[PDB]
Amino acid sequence: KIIINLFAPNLPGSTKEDDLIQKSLRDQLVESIRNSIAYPRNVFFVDGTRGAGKTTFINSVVKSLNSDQDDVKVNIKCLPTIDPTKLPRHEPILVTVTARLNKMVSDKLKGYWASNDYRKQKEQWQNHLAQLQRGLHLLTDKEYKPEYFSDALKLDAQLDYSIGGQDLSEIFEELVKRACEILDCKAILITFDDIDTQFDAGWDVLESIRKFFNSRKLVVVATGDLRLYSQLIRGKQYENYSKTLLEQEKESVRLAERGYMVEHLEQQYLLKLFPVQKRIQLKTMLQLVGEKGKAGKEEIKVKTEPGMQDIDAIDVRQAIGDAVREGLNLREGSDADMYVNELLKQPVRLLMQVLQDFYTKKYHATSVPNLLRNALYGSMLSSIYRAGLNYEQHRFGMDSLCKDIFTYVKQDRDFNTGFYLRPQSESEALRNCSIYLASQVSENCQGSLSKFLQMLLVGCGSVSIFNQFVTELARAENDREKFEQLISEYVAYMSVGRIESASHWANRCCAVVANSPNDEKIGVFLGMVQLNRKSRQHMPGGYKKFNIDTENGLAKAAMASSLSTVASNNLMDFCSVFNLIGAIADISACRCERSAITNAFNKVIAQTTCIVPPWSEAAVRAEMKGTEFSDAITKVEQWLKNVNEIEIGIRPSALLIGKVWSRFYFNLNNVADQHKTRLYRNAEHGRMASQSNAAKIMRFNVLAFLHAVLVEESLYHSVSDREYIGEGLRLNPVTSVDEFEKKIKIIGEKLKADNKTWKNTHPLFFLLISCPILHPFIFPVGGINCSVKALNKETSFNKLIDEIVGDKLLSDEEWDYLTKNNDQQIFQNTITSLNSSTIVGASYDKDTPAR
Amino acid sequence: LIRGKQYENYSKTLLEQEKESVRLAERGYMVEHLEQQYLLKLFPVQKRIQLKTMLQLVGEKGKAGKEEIKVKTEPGMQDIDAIDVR
RNA sequence: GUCCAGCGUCGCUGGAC
Repeated sequence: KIIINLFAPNLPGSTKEDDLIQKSLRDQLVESIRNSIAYPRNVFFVDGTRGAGKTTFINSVVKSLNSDQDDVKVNIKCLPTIDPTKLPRHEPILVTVTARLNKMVSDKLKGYWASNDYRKQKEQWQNHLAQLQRGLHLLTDKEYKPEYFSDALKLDAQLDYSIGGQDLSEIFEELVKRACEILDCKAILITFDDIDTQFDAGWDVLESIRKFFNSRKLVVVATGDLRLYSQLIRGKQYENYSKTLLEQEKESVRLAERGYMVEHLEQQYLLKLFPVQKRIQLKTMLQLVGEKGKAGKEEIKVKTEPGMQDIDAIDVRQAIGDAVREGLNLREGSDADMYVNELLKQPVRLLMQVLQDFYTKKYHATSVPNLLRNALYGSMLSSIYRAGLNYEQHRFGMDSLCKDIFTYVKQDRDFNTGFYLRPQSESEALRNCSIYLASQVSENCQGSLSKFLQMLLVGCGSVSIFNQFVTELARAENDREKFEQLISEYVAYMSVGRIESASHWANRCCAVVANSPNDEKIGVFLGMVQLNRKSRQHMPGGYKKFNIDTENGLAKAAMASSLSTVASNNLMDFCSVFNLIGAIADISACRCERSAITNAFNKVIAQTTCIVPPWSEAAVRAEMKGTEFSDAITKVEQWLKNVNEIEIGIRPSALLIGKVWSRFYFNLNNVADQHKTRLYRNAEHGRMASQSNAAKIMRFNVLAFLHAVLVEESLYHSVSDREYIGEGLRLNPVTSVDEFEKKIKIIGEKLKADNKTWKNTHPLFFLLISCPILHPFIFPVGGINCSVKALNKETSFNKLIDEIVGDKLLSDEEWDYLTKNNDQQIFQNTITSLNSSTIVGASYDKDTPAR
Repeated sequence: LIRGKQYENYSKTLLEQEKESVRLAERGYMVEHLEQQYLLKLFPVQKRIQLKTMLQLVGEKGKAGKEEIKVKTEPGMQDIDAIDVR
């Protein structure tokens, strides 16, 4: 039972408290040390990596042994911590230890009160030091000398050594025995430090430990990394061979036992120095408590608000869940447990700092993700700098975010799920940067619609489209130089990371995917259809060129804003769904009066020309060759009026867009293949399921998009806390509007019983479903199925769509005419041209097959 | 400079034997790990300052750069006559 | 509508009456 606060009078950095939280670990370590000297190989290890707070722990046990209350006769006296790296080179460790040991004894010798005792010990203690210095010459010599033999036979006076000779190990052994008598203790503790700076500084430490610190009165604790300590031993074993033998016997079979013999020698060496039962590892707070369904052996309590009682504080696991869930607009479950699971594996020193920063600013501030990014920026700037992301403190924006998303997935080399930002990588340098990225997407996209579509259309989509062309060109693993160069051209072509318009990104996205024709070379691609620009010679039915001038009213304003002219070796005309999302994302950010949206609306409806990407054949020859709208404008201006109220309450999350596009990509991909096989000479006007048309494929792409946002928003968008879908299964519309009508009706009933509307909760779908631009696309002249079994499903669907928007969209005269089977009126809200437009590559002369 | 100094600590005799692709790549990461830790420990990340080049000072013709520089092409040339570096 | 002309491995595009 322990509680840790965040507000303290000293304003302590990182809020580590006093002696941290590892009291149970420390007391177990202290007892083992104390029990180890109850004899009537004291080498310990403290595992750690990447500065995980090892130095604080070793100091903590020092203050718990040099500040004892003299409770028990057995006592520990700790020398000051020795740092091999900072130690001056060409100085034996035994000399440094004795020098530091001298200060403790000499100061305690000065502290006596009995004059007779002080004079007796000083004479004897000073005698042992004079004995050691005589033998210190024997420790660092390059040659023997025959006059050292006389000193080897010099028998000790007033001292009895069981073995003759010099035996410098014995001289130090009797020196430490006296030092304990003066200090009245029973054991001496020597604390070493890391060697992560100087790799080879530890070889003198290892040799000294096994040579001179092997006795009963001495106990040594050493911290470090066993990788660093193992390559030293293995390397020094190879330097112990005859050099000539290593040049003659290298027949690859004699060498087989050369490597084996070194490892066997090295493995036994490590066990002798550091026994396995004397190794201690620090525990992160996750393995103490936090895993669901298990009662952890310890409980950690955290108080956030200033000055609460030690009884009403919140649990550590929930001290972060409330921060993460609402700081990233997550709700609960497998989506938010992963983020809080990874954060609990981090060192206790680091996490308590960011918790202190977030909670301190939260209480004083009374955007929440803005407080989560700033708190995390000042605690994980190391990994951002190492990972090559944008470590700028300020100068932020959406354009700079697109590269961050793209430059992160490339390092993770996983393009399928890169735009999920879920920390599943196997490197600790990247698992701490996804959290920072997931915080920025929440902050930037919270409370806007244009800022939501732009990041989805540009940042989120580029990781998926590029995966369709990596497999073909510049295979990754075969050659890194060409693969890395292709990415540089790709990111600089469509200007990922510095955008001029989301619509402009659509005018260039069409060309990038147009360069992958299938076997049949039909003019249909993923999310678009290729339209003829020149009239053909023969027309089997009522087919003709597009003739944009046929359309009128707002329907014409929906065609001009959906056409792109790719300038290949021969001019190509396209109609794409991606241009619509770009068109919406542009006008949705004017936020001004009518006068501004007279030009803002005008600029969206303009002919644009884009160049084939450089990584294509026609990159060189293409260069050589190369007021009725006032009513429509008025219709749009009302939409901007009631967007802003809904616009404020939107709160997207990182996982929401990841699931919006994943369903959007799969559904839109699955539309093209079904609608490309079934198209015949008399297949116009539809009226069944097999018959298809240019309008039908066009209308069905956007309907395949609104279904994607509808399903995911009610399940992941954070305004609500429950799913209004039920406990069934869900699919996507592929040829029928059935699945887009069944789901919307269920929400209409299961939500009406709870006394709520479509804008207080589940707001985003309401804005998309009700917009003047997309309205003509939903119900065109030739894309309506006409069958008695399925007319009612679409007829009921018209009212359901009308119910959500709350306004009439199709007059009964026009609605009947579209569904009339019979074969001069004017339409200003629906299109009449794509009913019989010409499709590129139509090579199916057979007609509709009966049965 | 640092990475060159870290290789010196490895015993020379160790580097002729055990030259296998798997072994060479094992120490190649470890040295680069000591490279970044030592460098980050010495100079903290939250204090390094990158000096802006001529581009960020000026910026693009249509974009906005947070400075303004004018040059001289005449002795005693009036400051009004000075023109942008572009 | 027919013609001239142009690009691609017939398909596609440009111009005029």
